[PDB]
Amino acid sequence: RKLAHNFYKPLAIGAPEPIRELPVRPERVVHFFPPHVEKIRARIPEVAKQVDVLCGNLEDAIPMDAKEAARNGFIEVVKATDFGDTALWVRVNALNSPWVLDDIAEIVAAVGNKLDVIMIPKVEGPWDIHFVDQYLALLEARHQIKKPILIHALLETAQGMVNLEEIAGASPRMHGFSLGPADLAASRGMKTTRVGGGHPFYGVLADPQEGQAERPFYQQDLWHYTIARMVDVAVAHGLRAFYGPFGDIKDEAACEAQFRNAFLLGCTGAWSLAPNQIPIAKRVFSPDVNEVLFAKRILEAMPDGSGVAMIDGKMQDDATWKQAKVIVDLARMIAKKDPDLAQAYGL
Amino acid sequence: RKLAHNFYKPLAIGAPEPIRELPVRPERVVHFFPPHVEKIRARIPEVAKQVDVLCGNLEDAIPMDAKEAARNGFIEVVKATDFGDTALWVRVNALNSPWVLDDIAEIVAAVGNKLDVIMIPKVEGPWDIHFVDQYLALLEARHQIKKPILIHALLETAQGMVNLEEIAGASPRMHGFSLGPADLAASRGMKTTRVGGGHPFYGVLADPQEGQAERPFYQQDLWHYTIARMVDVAVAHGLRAFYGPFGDIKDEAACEAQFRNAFLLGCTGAWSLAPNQIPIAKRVFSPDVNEVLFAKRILEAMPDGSGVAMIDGKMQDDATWKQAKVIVDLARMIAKKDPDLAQAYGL
Amino acid sequence: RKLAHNFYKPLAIGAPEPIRELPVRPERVVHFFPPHVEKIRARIPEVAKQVDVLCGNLEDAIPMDAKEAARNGFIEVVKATDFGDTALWVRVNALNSPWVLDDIAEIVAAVGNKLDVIMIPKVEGPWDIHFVDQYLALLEARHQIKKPILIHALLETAQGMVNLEEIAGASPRMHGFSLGPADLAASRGMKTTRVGGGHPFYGVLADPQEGQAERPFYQQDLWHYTIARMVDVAVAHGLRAFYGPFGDIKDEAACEAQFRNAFLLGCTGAWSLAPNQIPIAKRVFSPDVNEVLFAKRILEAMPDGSGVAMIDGKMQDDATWKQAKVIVDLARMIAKKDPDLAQAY
Amino acid sequence: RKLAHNFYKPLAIGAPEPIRELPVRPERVVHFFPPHVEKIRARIPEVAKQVDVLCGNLEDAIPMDAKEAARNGFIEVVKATDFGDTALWVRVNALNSPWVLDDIAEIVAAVGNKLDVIMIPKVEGPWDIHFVDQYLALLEARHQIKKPILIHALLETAQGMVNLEEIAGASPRMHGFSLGPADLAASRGMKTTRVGGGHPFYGVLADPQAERPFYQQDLWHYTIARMVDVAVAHGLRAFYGPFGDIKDEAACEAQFRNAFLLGCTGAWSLAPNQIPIAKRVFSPDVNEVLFAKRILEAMPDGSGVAMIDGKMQDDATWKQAKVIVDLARMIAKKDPDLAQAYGL
Amino acid sequence: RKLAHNFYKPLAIGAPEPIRELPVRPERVVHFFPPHVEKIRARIPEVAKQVDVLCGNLEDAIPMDAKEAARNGFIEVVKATDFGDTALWVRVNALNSPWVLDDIAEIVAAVGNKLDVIMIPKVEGPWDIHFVDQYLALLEARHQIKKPILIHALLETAQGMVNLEEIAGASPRMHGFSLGPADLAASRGMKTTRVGGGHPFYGVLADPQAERPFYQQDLWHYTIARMVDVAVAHGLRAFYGPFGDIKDEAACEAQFRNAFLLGCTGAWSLAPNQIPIAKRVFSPDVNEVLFAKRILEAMPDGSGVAMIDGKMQDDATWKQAKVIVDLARMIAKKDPDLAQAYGL
Ligand SMILES: CCC(=O)SCCNC(=O)CCNC(=O)[C@H](O)C(C)(C)COP(=O)(O)OP(=O)(O)OC[C@H]1O[C@@H](n2cnc3c(N)ncnc32)[C@H](O)[C@@H]1OP(=O)(O)O
Ligand SMILES: CCC(=O)SCCNC(=O)CCNC(=O)[C@H](O)C(C)(C)COP(=O)(O)OP(=O)(O)OC[C@H]1O[C@@H](n2cnc3c(N)ncnc32)[C@H](O)[C@@H]1OP(=O)(O)O
Ligand SMILES: CCC(=O)SCCNC(=O)CCNC(=O)[C@H](O)C(C)(C)COP(=O)(O)OP(=O)(O)OC[C@H]1O[C@@H](n2cnc3c(N)ncnc32)[C@H](O)[C@@H]1OP(=O)(O)O
Ligand SMILES: CCC(=O)SCCNC(=O)CCNC(=O)[C@H](O)C(C)(C)COP(=O)(O)OP(=O)(O)OC[C@H]1O[C@@H](n2cnc3c(N)ncnc32)[C@H](O)[C@@H]1OP(=O)(O)O
Ligand SMILES: CCC(=O)SCCNC(=O)CCNC(=O)[C@H](O)C(C)(C)COP(=O)(O)OP(=O)(O)OC[C@H]1O[C@@H](n2cnc3c(N)ncnc32)[C@H](O)[C@@H]1OP(=O)(O)O
Ligand SMILES: O=C([O-])C(=O)[O-]
Ligand SMILES: O=C([O-])C(=O)[O-]
Ligand SMILES: O=C([O-])C(=O)[O-]
Ligand SMILES: O=C([O-])C(=O)[O-]
Ligand SMILES: O=C([O-])C(=O)[O-]
Ligand SMILES: [Mg+2]
Ligand SMILES: [Mg+2]
Ligand SMILES: [Mg+2]
Ligand SMILES: [Mg+2]
Ligand SMILES: [Mg+2]
Repeated sequence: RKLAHNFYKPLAIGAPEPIRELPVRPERVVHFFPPHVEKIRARIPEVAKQVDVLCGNLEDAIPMDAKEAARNGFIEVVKATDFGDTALWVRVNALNSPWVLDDIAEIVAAVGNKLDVIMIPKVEGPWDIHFVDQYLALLEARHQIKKPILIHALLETAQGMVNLEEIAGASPRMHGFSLGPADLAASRGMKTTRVGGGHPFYGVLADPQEGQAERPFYQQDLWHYTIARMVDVAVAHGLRAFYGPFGDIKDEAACEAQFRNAFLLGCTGAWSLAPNQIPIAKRVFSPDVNEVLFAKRILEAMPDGSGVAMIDGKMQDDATWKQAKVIVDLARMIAKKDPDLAQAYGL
Repeated sequence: RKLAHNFYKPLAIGAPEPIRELPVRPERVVHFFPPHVEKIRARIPEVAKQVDVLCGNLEDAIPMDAKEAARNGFIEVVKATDFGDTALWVRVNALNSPWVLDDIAEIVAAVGNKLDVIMIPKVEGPWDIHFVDQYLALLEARHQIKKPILIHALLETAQGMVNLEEIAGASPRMHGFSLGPADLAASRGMKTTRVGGGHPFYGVLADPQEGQAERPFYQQDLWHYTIARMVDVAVAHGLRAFYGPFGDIKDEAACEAQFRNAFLLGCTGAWSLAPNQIPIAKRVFSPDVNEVLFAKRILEAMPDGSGVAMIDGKMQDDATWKQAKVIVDLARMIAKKDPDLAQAYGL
Repeated sequence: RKLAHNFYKPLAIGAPEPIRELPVRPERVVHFFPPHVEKIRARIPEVAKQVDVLCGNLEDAIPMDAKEAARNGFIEVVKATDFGDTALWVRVNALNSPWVLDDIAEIVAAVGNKLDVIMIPKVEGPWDIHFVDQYLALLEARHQIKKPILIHALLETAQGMVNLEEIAGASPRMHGFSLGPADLAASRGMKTTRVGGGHPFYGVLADPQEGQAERPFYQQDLWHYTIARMVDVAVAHGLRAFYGPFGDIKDEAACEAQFRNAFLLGCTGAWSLAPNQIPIAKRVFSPDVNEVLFAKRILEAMPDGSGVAMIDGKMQDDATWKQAKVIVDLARMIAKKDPDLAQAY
Repeated sequence: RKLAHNFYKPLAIGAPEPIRELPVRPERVVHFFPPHVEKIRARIPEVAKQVDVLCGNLEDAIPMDAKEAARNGFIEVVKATDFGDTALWVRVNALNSPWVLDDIAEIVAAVGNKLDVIMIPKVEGPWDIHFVDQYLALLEARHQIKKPILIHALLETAQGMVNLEEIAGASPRMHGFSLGPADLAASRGMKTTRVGGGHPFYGVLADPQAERPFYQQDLWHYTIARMVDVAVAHGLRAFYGPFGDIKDEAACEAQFRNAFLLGCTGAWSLAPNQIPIAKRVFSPDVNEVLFAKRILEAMPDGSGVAMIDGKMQDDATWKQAKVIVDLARMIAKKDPDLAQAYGL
Repeated sequence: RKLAHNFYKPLAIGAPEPIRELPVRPERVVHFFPPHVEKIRARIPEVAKQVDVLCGNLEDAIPMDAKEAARNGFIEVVKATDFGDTALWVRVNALNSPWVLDDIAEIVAAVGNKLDVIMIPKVEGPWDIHFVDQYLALLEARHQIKKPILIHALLETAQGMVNLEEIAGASPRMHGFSLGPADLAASRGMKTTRVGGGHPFYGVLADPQAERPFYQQDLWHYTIARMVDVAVAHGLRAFYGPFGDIKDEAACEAQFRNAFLLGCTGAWSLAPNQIPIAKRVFSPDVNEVLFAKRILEAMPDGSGVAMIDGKMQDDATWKQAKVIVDLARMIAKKDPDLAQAYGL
């Protein structure tokens, strides 16, 4: 790992100074779109208004022959639009691919000053970050980019999971991680073709019952370990953790349950793959109204944030005050964008 | 990490020789109390007789205007009391706080010889342990303290979780870890104000059954990964793992369930925050009666702990013998201290 | 770790060149047997035809006074048998035991060319692998063994769990890990005498219900973290992860459930401790017929594996194609060996 | 090592923000003095005028029965003296000693805002730094100290040498290292009672031909070379410590000059007579500066190639010249007598 | 590294408890001998009384057809000889060799209770130590060896040099290192066939003035310095190995003395004539001892400052004096002339 004094130095003469703190903004939903699709490209300004984060996709789900068209279409649509409060991301192709050199180079060259975050897929170790870091720096210097483009690592290989700490601390550009359950399941050899959510085969069988009686089967979460480890490593490095894609577009109930699990565990947001998933992500990664109301009571009960208090037979202290603050701070930020939430939150 | 031949050397001339083995004693319940509260302080010698471990608290839940009074109150009651077989701990203030230097110094000066374990909150890395170890050594030398004061690390930050191995191996003073789910939730940004236990928002949704409305929702353990990792790292380093606080004081059913989960995963004990939680912790972290009996039958079927056997259609061998021995060894040392459990097992 | 340019060098003059890739073969079931039992030994050649892997056991479950007999028994049944497609493993005694030196030396001497994998119990760190690697190499050189004997590490100590990465990367002999739930519980101090499976005491209690209706209690998986970590570390190092023993031989339903959880999480196979467990492991650690069918639909929807597609409301792309490929490739591989799975798949 | 974003955070609420860059100042000579000696103490403000750095000594060479007197003496003289451009250091007792807790606490409490650097003796590993860093932070917060007190590690154990990288990166307080050849020789078991300098027993015998030449070798080459690399790689400074033979000024100067050539910033003086030796040696030689100027002139933009007296110059030799000239320039503004000799 | 609480545990049930501290004894000379050569084997009990350490050699210099003869010869002479206070070592064959398994197993089985130290050649990393440590434990348990056989690592590969720290901390059996300049030169590709000592081609050419002076340099400075630091940091001892030029005793003494100065405990002797050279060189010089006694007498408690012969002394030089005088006492305890020479 790099020395702290060198960690914050630009990797190229003319490259912008590395940031010390991550930009604070709502990131409840990261909306993916295929930039090579004209009808979708046409409604981008409309969509951008309704999402915290917009992410152009160049990698998986983009057909091999459409790669160049996706890259160009992203550049085309970005040059045309003012995204305002909406964050702009892009997932370029893999580091071993014949498209990645031009993806990064041409995008930075054209719209580098509008690009907030670049997502790198199939990350396996800190060496991957080292390349992207130095490559971006040289491109930023060449094209006079005013602020550093951040790196978001898609967490979707067994290697990536094992090397998570090393990846997280590899660069000041690091923004966070997205769990990619599809590639990760394939890499691990998890015997499923689903993308997130539960699986009926994973459960605990109860002991034999009093008199022959049928045995309850309790489904378990496939992703507990993975999300928990991702959150810990990310947060410890000052980064953010995201749930990635939920593949079953039509099963909105399961999407919500999976999103909510991630939110509870400490994830900032999730991807949306279609318009229907957009309100699900925003609704889930906004704190529940009852959570906020009770949190406000904790903050009020201990105004200085120090000491002890009892609310409804539940003990409160300095720590629960900090828990409440996390919820309320987030709720406050969001309430500025959604009138109805502000009304519900009273913030 | 220090070399083995230096690891066991005292860090100050006149400081007592570092321990090679942790003291063997029941630690089923760690009872917290606020030392600045006269009404509670007056009953302390009475409470001490009913707990395996008594722990004064100077950190969170103590109002900032009562910090010095709490420190003084703790010292006062300790000086006046013979704790007998009851272990004495204290949770001092955080390493970044204006109270910590005096917390440790005054407690060692006045009652260092009575103090078994010091609990350090908000631990982030091995550097924290290094400071406390060297500080304790110099204070022990200063006051001719006869046995080393051990260090118990409160596990309640994201950095602490990630650096757990390095923390565990940083000192021969290390006693173990307590899970602090309130600060840990806040640190990770887990979206709850609860302190331990289940959450109705975290669960797995069953698949949609065509023609049926009900989709079972199976609640999941928020703390599986956390406790499992804590237990592995602690035990691998010869240390003990504990569950910390259960915040919902009145929900004794949920408290017992949370305590029992920790016990099953290998935790030695849990904190009690009020008298009602004392019998719960003692009951849970004492091996259950039929568990002991079946273990006793395993030890009988293989007197030397070597070979194979079947009991009730269940295969037994050297390893299940070791499993039984763990349960039976624990039952014995509790029975020596607890009269009611002495007869419930066999003594 | 050793340097890459030394990692693949033999540790003794005359020892065979280290493998670069793990041998590809079905390993759905690892059948354990006590080699000192003549009755069982006589049936071994028959049993071997039904299992992917046969593993002789010299360690736990073998009485002290039978250690020598078990070692000789294993050697003798191996000398007399052509196992064919069945892989041959042996679990020797622990590295601190008075039997391990002779276990490894005598087995290599007599049947080293027939032994595929040696299982080492109670592994604690990379130092354990370093000893076995170097000892095996000198024995291989001594008896001119033609291919490297692989090391399978039993994962059954807290130290082993914590040092898993180092153990995994310690030798080119590494084959994989088996979860040893019994010793691991005893090592951790998990308060149970059960060997795998659920425990009724481990669950999440629901919130107070309303008019104080009984509070639902949801049992949890004791082994989730353990198996998940084993799978990640193994696969990242190019190794395979296995569920070990399920101690309740009579409870076939709980056995199958435990086996299936391991399979879902990425485990390659499980142990069988008795013949009744053999078909359970083979059934579970083969992809379910419905899994394969939907997987085939995915592969068919975009044969080059590059693009996007919708199937039954579920979105598909390059990654789900790779998921399907994992399932289909394993399906075909087993089908060529397990006749029922050819027509069915 | 700590994470970068946490590395630069104060370790106590109210402690001053950790520095990102080391203060720039001449540090050619670090003058040691026993603060418990009244006659020395009385002469302190005069001696301070002619040294770059003044360092009070509480550790070795201070008798056990004088430890507290030394502590109080240091505090007394510091409170009463305006040191000006002279940096103020103190070498406290070892981390295992019965004096160190009070050494650090009482000095920080009384004169922390005047203390630039604290020297810790017999450092063995990063854990030592972690303790001092956290201790200082809490003391700094308690007494509202305005700037961070830096940590200078005495390199004088074999363990410290082996753990040099870990020590160097342990804290943003790190200032640098001093070689303590006496303790280091004893730690290693180097069979000499000398403190720095050469030893006639260390040398290479030529092949037979008559009379075989015996070439003396530098005992300290490896040690100083390693110290400089580790120090410089971490943005720290490396120092030669004491030269024990106070009277042998020729050998002192030779040892000092070796350290300076290898990259050391300065050396200790243990007596007034060593003061001008250190200042002379750790200031660039006049001919070194002159030739460096020739290089800077032949390379007005610092890039390209050139030839001076059969010696090839380029971007790198320009940087070498810049190191020389920049140092000469900084010293010149502090020393008028060197300004015209240098021509700066 | 292993955890501290497991580091000191026997690796086999029945193996003796690992040592916490190295045995204290003179180890100035490590005398090598080919145990297969009969006429040498008959003089062993005589030579044994004249050396601090006797080391049988089974590896390099022993021809292949004599490997088994060497092993058997070692066992035979050890069985018959009471070595008294002379240490008994054996250098077995390399870990990749067809001889090592039996070298270790048979020797432990036959004379394990007389064997103090086993030397492992061609060590490349901690994995080598791990194997030998575990192998020995299982052999010790089987044959009921009462005290642990220690491991001495021959430092003679580039990889060994680089992994020195990991090797040093790999086992409580570790005794120390010997520099093997022959294999190390071949391993590094140092362009010479000499075994230790100087080389006329390695030197520094002075600037033009007259004929330019050429100062020969020590090939082994870095190597020995690094070995000493790593060894001592882990509480181990460093040794110089073979000086291959048996007849050039002056060059041998010079090489040996360089090692002694840098901190090496002893050296190997390959022939009878090297025995007195090693014993002489690795015993403290009389003047070193006499001067070290004055420092100890000047500061009886080892605290404070003093002044002798214009040389300043303090706690640190007292410690240096202590290193020298302690060693002298041990040697004087079995050598009357040095006792009277040293005046103890
Ligand atoms: C598993 C590992 C991974 O890599 S997941 C990440 C990669 N995946 C993606 O980005 C997938 C994005 N989604 C899509 O491409 C489309 O949703 C696909 C799957 C092709 C479906 O196309 P289509 O059949 O037109 O959907 P539809 O009839 O339901 O759409 C209705 C209207 O919505 C639009 N729409 C659809 N998706 C998006 C989107 N991501 N962003 C913006 N608009 C979208 C459609 O174009 C359609 O628009 P309109 O009503 O016709 O104007
Ligand atoms: C979550 C993050 C954390 O840091 S948790 C760890 C820090 N927290 C603590 O230590 C909390 C300690 N507990 C307390 O201060 C009290 O229990 C609080 C929370 C204030 C509740 O007080 P109270 O409402 O009086 O409880 P209660 O009604 O159950 O009291 C019954 C009787 O027992 C006493 N009591 C109470 N707590 C303790 C205690 N910890 N130790 C000893 N005695 C205790 C009460 O004084 C009361 O006495 P009585 O019935 O009036 O004779
Ligand atoms: C938990 C920690 C660990 O170390 S577990 C790994 C170590 N344990 C083992 O290897 C256990 C091996 N298994 C056994 O010893 C037996 O199966 C035990 C468990 C004792 C049960 O014996 P039993 O009750 O007779 O089994 P069964 O009724 O099912 O016998 C049916 C026929 O099959 C035979 N059989 C039994 N076990 C095996 C075996 N492992 N391999 C091959 N054959 C086996 C029985 O002898 C019986 O034979 P048959 O019909 O009479 O010809
Ligand atoms: C080797 C391992 C280590 O720890 S070295 C670092 C620790 N040692 C030290 O700090 C040594 C400091 N020096 C001293 O104590 C003295 O210089 C000692 C060694 C005692 C020698 O005294 P002396 O013979 O009087 O020296 P000298 O002839 O050069 O003195 C001439 C006049 O100079 C004065 N002087 C001496 N040292 C200092 C000093 N460090 N700072 C200021 N003034 C000093 C002396 O007082 C002396 O005049 P006077 O007749 O002593 O009054
Ligand atoms: C360079 C890399 C390495 O591996 S060095 C470490 C391995 N080398 C060794 O151990 C070499 C040991 N030495 C020897 O074998 C001999 O000294 C060699 C070099 C072969 C020369 O033998 P030779 O010429 O017969 O010796 P010499 O005439 O000088 O001896 C006179 C009397 O001394 C004897 N001697 C000789 N060497 C030893 C010895 N190492 N130990 C005991 N005795 C030795 C000779 O036998 C001779 O005795 P005697 O007069 O016949 O009773
Ligand atoms: O790309 C992804 O997000 C995946 O593989 O799940
Ligand atoms: O301090 C604690 O125990 C916590 O935060 O849960
Ligand atoms: O040996 C085993 O497999 C175990 O202990 O579970
Ligand atoms: O203190 C010192 O500088 C020494 O020991 O050389
Ligand atoms: O074996 C040795 O000592 C050598 O190679 O120099
Ligand atoms: Mg993917
Ligand atoms: Mg807390
Ligand atoms: Mg086992
Ligand atoms: Mg010193
Ligand atoms: Mg050699």
